[PDB]
Amino acid sequence: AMKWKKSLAGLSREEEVMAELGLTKITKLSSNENPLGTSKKVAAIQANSSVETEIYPASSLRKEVADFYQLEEEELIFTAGVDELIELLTRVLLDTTTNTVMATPTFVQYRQNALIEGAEVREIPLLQDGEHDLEGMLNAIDEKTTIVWICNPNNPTGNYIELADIQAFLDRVPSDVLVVLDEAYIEYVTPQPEKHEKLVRTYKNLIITRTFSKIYGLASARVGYGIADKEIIRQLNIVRPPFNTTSIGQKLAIEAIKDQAFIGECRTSNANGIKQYEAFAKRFEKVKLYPANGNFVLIDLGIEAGTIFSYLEKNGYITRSGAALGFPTAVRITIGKEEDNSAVIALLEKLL
Amino acid sequence: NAMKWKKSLAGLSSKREEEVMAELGLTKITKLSSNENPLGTSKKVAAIQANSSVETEIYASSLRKEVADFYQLEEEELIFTAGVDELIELLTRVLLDTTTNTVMATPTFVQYRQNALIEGAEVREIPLLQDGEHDLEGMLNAIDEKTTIVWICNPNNPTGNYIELADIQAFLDRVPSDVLVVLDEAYIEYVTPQPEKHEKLVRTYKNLIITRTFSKIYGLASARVGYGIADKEIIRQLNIVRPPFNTTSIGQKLAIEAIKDQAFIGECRTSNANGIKQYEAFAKRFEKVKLYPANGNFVLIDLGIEAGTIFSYLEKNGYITRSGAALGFPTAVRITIGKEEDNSAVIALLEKLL
Repeated sequence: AMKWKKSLAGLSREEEVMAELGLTKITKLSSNENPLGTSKKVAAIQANSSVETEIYPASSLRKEVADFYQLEEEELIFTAGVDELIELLTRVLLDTTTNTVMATPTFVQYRQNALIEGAEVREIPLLQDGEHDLEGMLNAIDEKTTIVWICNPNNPTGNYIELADIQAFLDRVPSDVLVVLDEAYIEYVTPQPEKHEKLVRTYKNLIITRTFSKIYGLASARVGYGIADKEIIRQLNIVRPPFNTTSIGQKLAIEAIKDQAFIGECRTSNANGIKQYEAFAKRFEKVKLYPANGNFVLIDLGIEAGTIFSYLEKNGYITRSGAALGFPTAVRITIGKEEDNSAVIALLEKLL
Repeated sequence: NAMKWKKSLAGLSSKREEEVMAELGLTKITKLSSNENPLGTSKKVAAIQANSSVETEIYASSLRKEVADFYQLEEEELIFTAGVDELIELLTRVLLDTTTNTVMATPTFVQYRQNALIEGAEVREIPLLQDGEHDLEGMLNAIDEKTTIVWICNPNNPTGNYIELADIQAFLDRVPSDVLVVLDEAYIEYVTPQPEKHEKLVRTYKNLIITRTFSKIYGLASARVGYGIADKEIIRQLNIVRPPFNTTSIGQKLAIEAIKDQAFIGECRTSNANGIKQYEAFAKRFEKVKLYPANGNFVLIDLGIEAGTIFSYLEKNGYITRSGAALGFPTAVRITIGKEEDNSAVIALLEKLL
């Protein structure tokens, strides 16, 4: 009987399944947390801390991160995961009288938060190869458009848009429209893009979002951050919640950005995992492998997503079903260690 | 040229231990500003923490069973949230926008108003009574066809006033069954005499959600865990909109244990009640002082001196408090009830200003 927003209609455990199947080792490959874990140096901090001194308070982390990207601390905002930043963005800019532009299928959290704020969502279907249709998205932009979202690399497809095409897009976008460049996966791209944190100085309507929850392997403690010019950061500050991270989460992230050697080796093992899946798609014509540039692959088998999900799961691999992702006959599989990529590929092959 | 920020943001406003204590040079400092249990956590909760490394997963079955059982509720009448603050934000996001209004007392917990403004709602803020009580009647008068939420903080932050259950009910009887009433009971475990159980009122008043936390009496500082109690319809709806982030594996473990440990709750409640008695002995001696009827674990003391001065005076003498300037009382401090000797030290300092 309550008077809930009408825009609301439009949105609508590991040990569990394992004891239900009589399986020993079950391998989880459904979330894109780094399967290799963290640095040894970051691991030593975790093992060194008791959740008995833990609290929600950092100059340390602001400074460390600003020094890493050669930026001003004034250009950073920290948040308890990038999901939280997405929430904040929508609360400050979206409403009944506004619209927002994004791709489908992309990360569900944009449309979810946009719909909760009562915004009109204009969703531009990917190109057939899985790319953002940057052209259609520019055409959708309006005087009522307040936010354009670019997921780069894309989740769930993996596609990556080169900087030159990001810059071309930003030139044409009106300067009073915020463009959120979601770079949750950027550390996985090979070869690595050139430094473009500074882009935010050129385009005063740009925010880049990044997280410690993927490659850094700290989805545990939840640290995400936004890079944007001062004016944007200051506005975002006014509206953040009473607490974010624990002082330990912050301690862990300081060490994470320092251990680039771990990120190097991860970036390379991941690219090898991806090569594994490519050999597989090249063997089987009827399979559709989207272009992978993060730490997951999206594979359309022409088999119902739920069936693929159960089959892999009943053989001891949890993956992310495509029916949740906008792909009724695909699954998204996180790239893990080589010996696990191999076993999933062997299982898929029997289907084909 | 700026981004197209919503206009409702204009009317929005805007760690201590180690930095402040060195940025002064005191031996130690005592924090009596945040209302988290200064006596800490139960010893069993403690033992779990001390035997648990910082390795921790995000994502509630054992917890909702354990809490549903402790209150004799159905599990589907509960929603769990990363602190009561998230629930407050959740509520405002499902029910408030530019075309709505919400009613609340003033001064009350600042987050009700904050989140209302962001969502763009009109906030009809009803002044507290002289005694610090909610002007319940004034709040009935302020309800409209466009009102979607009424907020009731009980016991109130920052005044401490408690509204008796039979009064709650008499108000809820008048409220349109169309308007969500949020009864914020973050401090309810400090009230003596302890109130009748009233969790099951949500079965009578289908427009009622009650909100509680593990952040005050339960002392959970590691974990941030809040929950609401409402009828299944309200929960079902709130479930749709909840963030993917919720709370740690260990946070949930810790709360399962915290709620089973009711001996600690009993000792704290009586120890807290003794602390309040001390402040009452103090107000009785000084007719100049205005002490509010405290039923949570803090006192609001109006000394007729600027909030900022009281705050400095206490801080520089080892005691961090909450300035009434942040809380709507330019001439008070809100002081958390701690150990007996800490309460004594604070009363003695205040007396020298008097």
